[PDB]
Amino acid sequence: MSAIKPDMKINLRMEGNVNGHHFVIDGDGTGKPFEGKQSMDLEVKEGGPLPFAFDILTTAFNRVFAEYPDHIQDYFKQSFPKGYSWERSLTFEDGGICIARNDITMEGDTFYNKVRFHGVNFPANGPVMQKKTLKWEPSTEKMYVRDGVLTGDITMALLLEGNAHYRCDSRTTYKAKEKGVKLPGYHLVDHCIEILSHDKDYNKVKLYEHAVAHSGLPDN
Amino acid sequence: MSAIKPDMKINLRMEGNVNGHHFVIDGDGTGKPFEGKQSMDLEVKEGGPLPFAFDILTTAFNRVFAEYPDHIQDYFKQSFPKGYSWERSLTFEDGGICIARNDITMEGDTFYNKVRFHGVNFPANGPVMQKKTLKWEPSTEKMYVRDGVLTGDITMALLLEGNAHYRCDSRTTYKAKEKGVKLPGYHLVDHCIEILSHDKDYNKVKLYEHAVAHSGLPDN
Amino acid sequence: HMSAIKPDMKINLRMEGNVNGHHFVIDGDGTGKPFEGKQSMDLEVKEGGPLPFAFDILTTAFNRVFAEYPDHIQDYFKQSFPKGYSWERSLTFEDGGICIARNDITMEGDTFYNKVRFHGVNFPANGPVMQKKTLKWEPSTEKMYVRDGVLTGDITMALLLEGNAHYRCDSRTTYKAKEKGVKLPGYHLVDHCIEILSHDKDYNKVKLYEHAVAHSGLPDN
Amino acid sequence: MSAIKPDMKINLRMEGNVNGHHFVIDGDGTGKPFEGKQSMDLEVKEGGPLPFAFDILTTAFNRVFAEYPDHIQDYFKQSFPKGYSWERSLTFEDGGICIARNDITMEGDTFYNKVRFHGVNFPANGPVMQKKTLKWEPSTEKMYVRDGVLTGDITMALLLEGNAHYRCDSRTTYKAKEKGVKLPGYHLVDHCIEILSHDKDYNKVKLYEHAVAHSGLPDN
Ligand SMILES: O=S([O-])[O-]
Ligand SMILES: O=S([O-])[O-]
Ligand SMILES: O=S([O-])[O-]
Ligand SMILES: O=S([O-])[O-]
Repeated sequence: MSAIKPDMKINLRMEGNVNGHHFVIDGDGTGKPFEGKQSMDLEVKEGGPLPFAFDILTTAFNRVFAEYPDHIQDYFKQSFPKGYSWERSLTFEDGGICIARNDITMEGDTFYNKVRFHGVNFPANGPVMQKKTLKWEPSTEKMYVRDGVLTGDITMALLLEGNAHYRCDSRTTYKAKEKGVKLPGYHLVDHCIEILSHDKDYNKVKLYEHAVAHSGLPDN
Repeated sequence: MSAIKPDMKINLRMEGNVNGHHFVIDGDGTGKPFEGKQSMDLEVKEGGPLPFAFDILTTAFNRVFAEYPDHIQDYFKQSFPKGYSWERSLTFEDGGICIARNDITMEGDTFYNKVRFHGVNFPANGPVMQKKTLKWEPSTEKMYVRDGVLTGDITMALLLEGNAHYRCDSRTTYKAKEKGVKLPGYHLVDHCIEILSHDKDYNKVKLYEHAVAHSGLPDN
Repeated sequence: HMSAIKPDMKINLRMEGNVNGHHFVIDGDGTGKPFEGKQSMDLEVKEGGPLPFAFDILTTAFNRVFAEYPDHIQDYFKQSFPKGYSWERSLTFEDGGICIARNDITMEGDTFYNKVRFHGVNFPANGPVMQKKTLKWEPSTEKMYVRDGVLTGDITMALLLEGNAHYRCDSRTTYKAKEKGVKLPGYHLVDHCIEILSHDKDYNKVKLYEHAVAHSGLPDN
Repeated sequence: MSAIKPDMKINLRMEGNVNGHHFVIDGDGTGKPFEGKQSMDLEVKEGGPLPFAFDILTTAFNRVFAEYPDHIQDYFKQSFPKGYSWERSLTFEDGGICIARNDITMEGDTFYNKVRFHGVNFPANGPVMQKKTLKWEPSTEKMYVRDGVLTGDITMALLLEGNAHYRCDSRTTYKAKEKGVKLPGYHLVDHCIEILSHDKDYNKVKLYEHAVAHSGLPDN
């Protein structure tokens, strides 16, 4: 009491537009906030089949699901029950640019996610519009405070078919709903994200993430 | 050929969300497509007073309004009567990122503009959230083709209080609705945009743009 | 004060640099008309020739004194003389190539002297620079403004490539007068066009030309 | 008969120019390649006292010093005895940009390093020219292949006095001298780097780095 339980449910609704293509996607899942693990079943409700790589959406589908050790302030679990919100930009190396936001709330044992995602300027023959991506490689998010706001920057990479990589820089700004939530010091958060399964058109996808916060070398 | 008249009316509808603040803005104006001039009266219908600098929105409020000389293919006038659409990213120097789009159609003597605008990651004490902007400086858009699509990049700058400047890079991708509209060669488009007047909170704004296409030195 | 800049000036230039780990030295001798914003220069690779990279990436490094300034815009560059000024520049190419360059500019009599350095890193082996697939810079427009108390010019640039694709490069130059008391200009634009008029097969010898004109943008330009 | 020995020496010379200020700096160190730990004593031979934050130079003062696990190809240890070279760009958030190069060779138990470092466009009032930096935060370098070349991208941050942070993006390209050195798959390398001690003007500096390669979650 102690808002967050060892096992939580996850309800998510994303709406968005990439390349002028509108879509709506519902998510239903479960996770273990204290182990930093979560899974979700996603369903394209409108806009299917998506004309673009589903992978660009997957980080938009909650840093509550991250294992924080005792020596690092856990801004995210501290933000409940009132919750918090985040904004993000994704800057892909070929000019594709996405913005996204999620307003995260909690009712009982369930997190609710209102997610918006917009992508512009993706080249027609790029790996995104040609759906040539395989997965995100595991990443490390750098967490720091800027102008009063917890900020996470990430150098990300999509593995492509033919074993090339496709670079994307992510900046996320995280804001507790409640006044006064103490900001953490600089720290790192390892991520790995995986589409465990999906149908042909990616109208149905099962997503998994694992995340662990740490202080970097040599204290990790 | 185009059915674009020397004098046209402009109907505009924008919806958007900056920093989590949703808004709706209507525009009604008139322009001279062949003189590359237009003006518009904008009214904030929802979300007023805006908590952010109105200037960030104004380039989203149609390159049909640009004087094109004979020796340069005019992709925009050649796109009608069927019309065209664009997507844009605005990358501000302090991490603020916006995306925008506009679907442009024509019915008789009126252009219709369905515009969307999203902005994320603006710092609380930056010139945008603190409304320290004065105007966009006159600019020059660099037009070229990339992956089969007409693309415009601009080095933009907002004049700020005290005559400092706040930099923003714009990339716009332009796509004619009808197939096989001939793409132009590399060229430049000069722009100047100005808020001619506005009320205290910028719920009401009169906007003007002048744009002229040219080939650069030594010609221009 | 009187600039001591004549309508017809000589240009002496010395570049040294390193791109992709390849060292080079290039000399330049040219002439120009500061008030007309036009200049031409004959360049000769003295060391490291033949260059294994596109000569074009070097050409903007080969002096905003050579820009026609109208009377209503403060001319920081001509006012920097006789003492002179220096600039530093970053070039950020869309495929990861990054160059930095500097020029220290002085004047003796009818001649500008230029000590130029140029370093480029992270150009991919099969990109248009290492493969020498560039044709020219397209005409550009430099945005001039005071940033952190220093006149700065930002530019969206584009190299035409063979196959008529374009290759994007963003430029930022910082310009600093050597002498105190040089008035800073308000925001303005400088149109450029730069052209290799001729070259020998390996670009060991190159004739370069530039035309530049400052203006206030629309609606009065 | 291995080229890499458990305890090795490091001889280094850097020459460079930041904001027009020329400098020469010699380094003499020792390290343990297999444990990814090294220390070096640096001495400014020319250009002291440096007018800029010594911290911008420290990553330029060899990925052979990284603990590589068996399941990740170790490109750097495989590059000896002949050696390898790297080029780097450092893009700071306020427009300061640096490039650096190191040509690394080996004789007996000693690595030799020919290092060059050039920085431009640092603002006079910024934390580099004001010497307001305290340290690099621990980081994670993302290693991947692009156009045949091992490439490392890093989201870096300098902690500043007052506990603000100053962001810098690093790209390094690494090239074995010898033909036929096998490229590794995608992986991460954790770093931490620390000035253990220095005299008042940073004419003398003792530097330490620890680095460890890993596969990220869930392995790590
Ligand atoms: O937790 S990872 O295997 O997507
Ligand atoms: O089109 S300009 O005169 O604001
Ligand atoms: O005057 S320009 O075509 O070098
Ligand atoms: O080199 S590490 O101990 O910050």
